[PDB]
Amino acid sequence: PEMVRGQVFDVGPRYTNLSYIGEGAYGMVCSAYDNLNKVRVAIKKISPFEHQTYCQRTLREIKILLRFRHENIIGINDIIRAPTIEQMKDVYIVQDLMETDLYKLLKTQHLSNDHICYFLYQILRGLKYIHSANVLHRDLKPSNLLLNTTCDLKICDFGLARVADPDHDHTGFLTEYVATRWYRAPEIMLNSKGYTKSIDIWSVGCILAEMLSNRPIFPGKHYLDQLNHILGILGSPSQEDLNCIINLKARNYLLSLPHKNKVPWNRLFPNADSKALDLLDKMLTFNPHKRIEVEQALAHPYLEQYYDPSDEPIAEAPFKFDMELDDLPKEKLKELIFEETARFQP
Ligand SMILES: *[C@H]1CC(=O)[C@@H](O)[C@@H](O)CCOc2cc(O)cc(O)c2C(=O)O[C@@H](C)C1
Repeated sequence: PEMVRGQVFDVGPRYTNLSYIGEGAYGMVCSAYDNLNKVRVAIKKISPFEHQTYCQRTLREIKILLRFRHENIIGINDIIRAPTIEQMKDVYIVQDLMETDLYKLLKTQHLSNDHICYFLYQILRGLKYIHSANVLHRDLKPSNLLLNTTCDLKICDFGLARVADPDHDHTGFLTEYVATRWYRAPEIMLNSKGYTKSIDIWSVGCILAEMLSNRPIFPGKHYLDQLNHILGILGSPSQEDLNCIINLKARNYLLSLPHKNKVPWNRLFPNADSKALDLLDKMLTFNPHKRIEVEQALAHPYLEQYYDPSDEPIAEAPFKFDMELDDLPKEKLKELIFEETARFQP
C-alpha cells in the first residue's frame, strides 16, 4: 500500500499520487488522483474501531452524508475499506477536493465585503438544509468550511451532529462541552445540552464576526473563560433573558456579576457593512429563543442579492430520531460501519 508520513494510506490502485493535506478526527486528510474520474480528490483516513466513541462519530457521519445531497455540503464520493470485517482496520472517505478551508484562508487573507456576503449566504443555505433534516451540525467553525477555487463553499464533518431534541435540551450549570470552545453558545455553559438549532446559529455568528476582522470574536483561553468573552461584548443579560434561565446555579452565577455594558458592533468592526452588523447582532443574541433562525437569516437584507427560497432546498427525508448509538459496544458499531459502507464495494 502507498504510505504517507510513515503511515499506511491504503487507497490504491484507483487513487494514486498522494499528498498530505491536514488532519481529520481519527486520521489524516490527503489529496489523491482518481484514475477513474481523472480528477484529484480529497481522502480522509479514519481509524476508529478501538473506541466506542470514535465508532459512534464515524457511523453518524456516514449515515447522515449517505442521505444528504446539497451543493453546500461536501458529500461522500467513495468509501474504501477491506472486504471483510476481520480485515477492516481503517476506513477512507473520498470527497471532492477543495482549494482551502476557511481557517487557513483567514490566517492570511482579508475578505472583501462581497466575499463575506457570499460565504455567509452559502453557510446559511447549507445550514437550512441540515436543519430541515432535523439535524444539528454542532461543530461549525472555519476549519469545517471548505472553499474551492471559485469560492464555492461546502460544510465538512458531521461526526458531532445530532438529531434536534428541543424538548430535552435543559441541563445544569457548567456541565456541557458541545462544539469547539470559541464557537460555543453561552447557554452551553449555563443550561443547555446543545440539542436545539440555535446552537448552530450562534456558531455561524461567531464565524461571521471572524470573517469581518480575521480574529475570533470570543477567544476564550480555556472552557471557563469562554463565557467571560461573550458577556464582555454582549454585556449583562436583561431581566427578561435571566428569567428564561430557571436553573438557579446558572441564574445566580449571572446575577453575581457586576454590570457589563454592551460593546457596539460598529465599534468592534468600524469597516463592516451596517447590514452585516445587524445580522451579526441577531445571530449573536444571548437568549437562544430570541436568536434568529436559519430561514430568517437567509431573508435578512444583508443577503438580498442572493436570497431565493426556491433555490434554497430542504431535505426530502428528515431524520426522525438519533440512530441510538449509546451503549452499543464498538463490536456492533464496527459491524454497522461495515454494513453502511458496503454499497461502495468492490
Ligand atoms: C473536512 C473536515 C475536516 O476534517 C477538517 O479538519 C478540515 O479542515 C481538514 C482539511 O480538509 C480539507 C482541506 C482542503 O484544503 C481541501 C479539502 O478538500 C479538504 C477536505 O475535503 O476535508 C474533508 C476530507 C474533511
